[PDB]
Amino acid sequence: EAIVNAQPKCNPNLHYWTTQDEGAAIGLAWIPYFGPAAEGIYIEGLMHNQDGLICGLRQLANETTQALQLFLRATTELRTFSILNRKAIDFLLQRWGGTCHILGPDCCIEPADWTKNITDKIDQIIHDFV
Amino acid sequence: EAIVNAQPKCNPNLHYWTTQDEGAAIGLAWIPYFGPAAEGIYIEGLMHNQDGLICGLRQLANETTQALQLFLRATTELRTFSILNRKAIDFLLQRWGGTCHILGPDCCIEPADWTKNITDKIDQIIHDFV
Amino acid sequence: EAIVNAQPKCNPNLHYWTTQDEGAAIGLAWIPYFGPAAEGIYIEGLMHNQDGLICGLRQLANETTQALQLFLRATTELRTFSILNRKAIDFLLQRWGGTCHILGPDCCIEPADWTKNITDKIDQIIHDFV
Ligand SMILES: *[C@@H]1O[C@H](CO)[C@@H](O[C@@H]2O[C@H](CO)[C@@H](O[C@@H]3O[C@H](CO[C@H]4O[C@H](CO)[C@@H](O)[C@H](O)[C@@H]4O)[C@@H](O)[C@H](O)[C@@H]3O)[C@H](O)[C@H]2NC(C)=O)[C@H](O)[C@H]1NC(C)=O
Ligand SMILES: *[C@@H]1O[C@H](CO)[C@@H](O[C@@H]2O[C@H](CO)[C@@H](O[C@@H]3O[C@H](CO[C@H]4O[C@H](CO)[C@@H](O)[C@H](O)[C@@H]4O)[C@@H](O)[C@H](O)[C@@H]3O)[C@H](O)[C@H]2NC(C)=O)[C@H](O)[C@H]1NC(C)=O
Ligand SMILES: *[C@@H]1O[C@H](CO)[C@@H](O[C@@H]2O[C@H](CO)[C@@H](O[C@@H]3O[C@H](CO[C@H]4O[C@H](CO)[C@@H](O)[C@H](O)[C@@H]4O)[C@@H](O)[C@H](O)[C@@H]3O)[C@H](O)[C@H]2NC(C)=O)[C@H](O)[C@H]1NC(C)=O
Ligand SMILES: CN(C)CCCN1c2ccccc2CCc2ccc(Cl)cc21
Ligand SMILES: CN(C)CCCN1c2ccccc2CCc2ccc(Cl)cc21
Ligand SMILES: CN(C)CCCN1c2ccccc2CCc2ccc(Cl)cc21
Repeated sequence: EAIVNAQPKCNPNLHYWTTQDEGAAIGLAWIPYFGPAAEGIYIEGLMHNQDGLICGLRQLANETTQALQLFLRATTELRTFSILNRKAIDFLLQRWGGTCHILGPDCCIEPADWTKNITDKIDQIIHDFV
Repeated sequence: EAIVNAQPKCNPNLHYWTTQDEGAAIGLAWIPYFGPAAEGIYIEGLMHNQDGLICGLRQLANETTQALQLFLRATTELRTFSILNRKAIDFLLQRWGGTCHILGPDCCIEPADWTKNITDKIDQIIHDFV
Repeated sequence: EAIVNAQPKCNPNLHYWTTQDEGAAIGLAWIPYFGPAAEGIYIEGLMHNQDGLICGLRQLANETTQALQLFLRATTELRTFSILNRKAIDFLLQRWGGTCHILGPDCCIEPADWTKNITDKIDQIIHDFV
């Protein structure tokens, strides 16, 4: 489904913070003893509403809440870190969880450039037929 | 291996409880503040011994214990939530962890309907040969 | 990249300890109540510097530290058990995260023994052509 922002307002710009997990450390800064404290590990950036992605993202986070809260109600884990990894596994299982029937709509195998490996190899034997 | 129930008795019916993780919530019931308490999140059902699955399941849980206890002895995690996700990964790695040699017994790729895409395409060029 | 041990010294032998997760238990030893205490769950072994793997491994662990410490700085998990499982997922996603274009350098599908299934099947119809 498409996402329809139905909020009273939308801040169209996203001034965000996150961590850089693979930081190009300078000298000893990667050593915990010498590195930044908890407050100084963040990077920042600014994103504008190109393609309406910011207003759509606000609505998406909004619409995600019901399913996320129901998932949290059903789990006994106190802190859940595994949602994205489980999504990655389900991505793979949806495509590769069974036999891949080539040309099938649910089999992600492209034999396009391989048919030209053999349709140029029709003149293998039918062209050279002295 | 097949499962042979070797227990003194078997309750052939399984009156079970579980959680519905994607619940079709009614109104505000998905909001933790308004929703059910810990005791009211469960659904119930009843399963009979069709195909002997209940008596087999009791024996399976029984026979699983040794390996499960040895796994728990070797882990340092206090609470283990990852067994099923690891099983899913190993499912994928067993089939897709290496090169898939088509027609091989360990490669789950079916080219059956794709050979008829090219065996009906023998009359491509051998039929139309004026 | 290759690994170049740049340490002051290298102990070329690895006297290691680990756990056997699938232990061939003898009798009741798998039962926690009867089994070994925390100090008696370990197996041991000895590895020599064949192919320079021990000296390389010491350097690898050394060189891994910066990236590992930066990963730990960016996570909010108190104890991280998921690095290897995430590596396995990324292994699969790198090969199977998109459409597999056969003969492509990033598609791990081998049609070698399947082309002989059809190149011996050129004499299907071109040999038997009465
Ligand atoms: C996702 O986005 C939705 C849209 O922004 C959010 O919807 C909000 O949902 C809550 C309920 O969960 C509503 O709060 C209720 O408000 C009503 C109406 O209050 C009105 O009453 C007076 C008198 O009639 C009226 O003059 C005012 O205009 C008030 O607005 C109360 O009766 C309820 O008791 C309850 O307080 C919000 O109104 C509703 N917003 C909108 C714009 O529909 C939703 O909460 C978001 N989800 C998350 C997880 O944040
Ligand atoms: C999986 O299913 C198995 C089968 O139901 C369970 O097997 C049970 O395993 C325990 C040991 O772990 C046994 O308990 C032992 O019982 C013996 C014999 O007691 C008998 O002794 C008197 C006098 O000879 C006899 O008259 C009675 O009939 C008694 O039965 C004791 O000597 C031991 O000290 C120990 O208590 C069970 O007997 C055994 N059951 C069966 C039916 O074989 C197994 O426990 C299940 N696994 C899990 C994890 O639940
Ligand atoms: C991975 O392996 C590397 C190589 O074994 C390790 O490199 C070590 O890194 C630390 C810094 O993190 C260095 O410690 C520094 O030492 C210098 C120099 O001390 C020298 O000074 C006197 C006077 O000049 C000299 O006579 C001596 O020979 C001393 O060696 C100090 O100035 C610093 O303050 C700091 O103490 C090590 O020297 C360095 N070792 C080598 C062999 O380069 C690295 O630590 C390993 N990584 C991990 C995570 O273990
Ligand atoms: C510039 N765009 C091409 C890529 C936008 C990246 N992006 C993203 C990706 C898909 C949909 C919405 C959004 C905008 C939100 C957001 C927030 C954080 C990060 Cl780290 C990326 C991110
Ligand atoms: C009706 N059967 C076709 C499907 C049975 C579902 N099932 C199951 C699946 C494989 C083998 C044994 C069992 C019976 C035990 C059990 C328990 C809970 C649930 Cl949520 C399903 C479940
Ligand atoms: C005998 N070698 C063929 C296999 C070595 C096994 N190995 C290993 C594998 C790849 C590279 C370095 C090392 C040596 C270190 C080490 C440590 C523990 C274990 Cl459990 C295996 C292990």
